[PDB]
Amino acid sequence: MAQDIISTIGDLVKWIIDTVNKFTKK
Repeated sequence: MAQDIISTIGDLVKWIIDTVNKFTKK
């Protein structure tokens, strides 16, 4: 449960960091 939610938020964070390092906000 909490570990899987945190792991999933980490996986979202990977995509946010990729998308950020690409477009660091435009």
